Amino acid sequence: THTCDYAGCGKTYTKSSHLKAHLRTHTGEKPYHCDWDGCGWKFARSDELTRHYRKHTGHRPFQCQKCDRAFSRSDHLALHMKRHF
DNA sequence: GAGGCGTGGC
DNA sequence: GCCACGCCTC
Ligand SMILES: [Zn+2]
Ligand SMILES: [Zn+2]
Ligand SMILES: [Zn+2]
Repeated sequence: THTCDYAGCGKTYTKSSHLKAHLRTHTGEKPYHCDWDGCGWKFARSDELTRHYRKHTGHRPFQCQKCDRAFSRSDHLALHMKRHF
């Protein structure tokens, strides 16, 4: 009942604010700008900008508690964990 | 590993 | 509107 009434889009969202995020696919709007010296990258989604900053910093906050390997995202770790059993 | 994106608690 | 879990497809 939160329908994306742009053009012929068939999409509805269970949350007014997810529709707004989705509308950015039709407008190109990227409100989230990388502030890394001389970089210039921008994103439609804040969490995508977060993943980006992890390239720059090489921060990997997700540490496997069973080996040395670390990850930038939790899903990568979860997938890796399973490989341990 | 990486990008896109649906989602729900806050 | 943040943020982040997590799933999908490559
Ligand atoms: Zn749409
Ligand atoms: Zn950057
Ligand atoms: Zn491990």
